[PDB]
Amino acid sequence: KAGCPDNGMSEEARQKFLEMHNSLRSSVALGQAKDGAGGNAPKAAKMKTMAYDCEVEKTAMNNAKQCVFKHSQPNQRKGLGENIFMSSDSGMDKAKAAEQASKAWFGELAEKGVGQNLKLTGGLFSRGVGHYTQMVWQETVKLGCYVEACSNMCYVVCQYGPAGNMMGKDIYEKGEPCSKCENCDKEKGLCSA
Ligand SMILES: [Zn+2]
Repeated sequence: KAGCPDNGMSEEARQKFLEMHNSLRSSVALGQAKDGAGGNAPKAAKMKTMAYDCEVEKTAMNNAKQCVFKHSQPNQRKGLGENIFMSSDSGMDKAKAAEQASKAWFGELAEKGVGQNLKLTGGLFSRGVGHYTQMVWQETVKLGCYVEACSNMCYVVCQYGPAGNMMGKDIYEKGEPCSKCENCDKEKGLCSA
């Protein structure tokens, strides 16, 4: 969560990023997340808790500080996934940007729909739900993000340790919350190491 350098990113913003991610992963794991394809997203049997990672934030920073809205190429973030977001409000509070970015990515579920088949098929990936799927990717347990105030945008980049969005793999295992992990509160649905 912390022990990160004084590099332009604030503790408040890191906190918000992590809290939003774990909170939203919990909502999904508990069967409480509204799915645009109908009903709610399926309950998750072993949705893993995320931790904040300063090293992942550094590579997210490398993208953000370029002030060009685009995905970085894989080898500029070796082994990591990535979500990107922008707002025209360039001087936005960094925690506010974290909240807005996290909501925009997660919103893909409610807006575009995913459905009850969580295998990441070519069909599913091409529908543009890939920011959401990375946020709730079961095996992704490291989060690191950077918010950069650019000339004409606030630019937010999050990166994700173990990369998610592996084609042909399930986003997460379906089952009752905590049913396939030990360190997990049935009312939260998040598995700790
Ligand atoms: Zn994207």
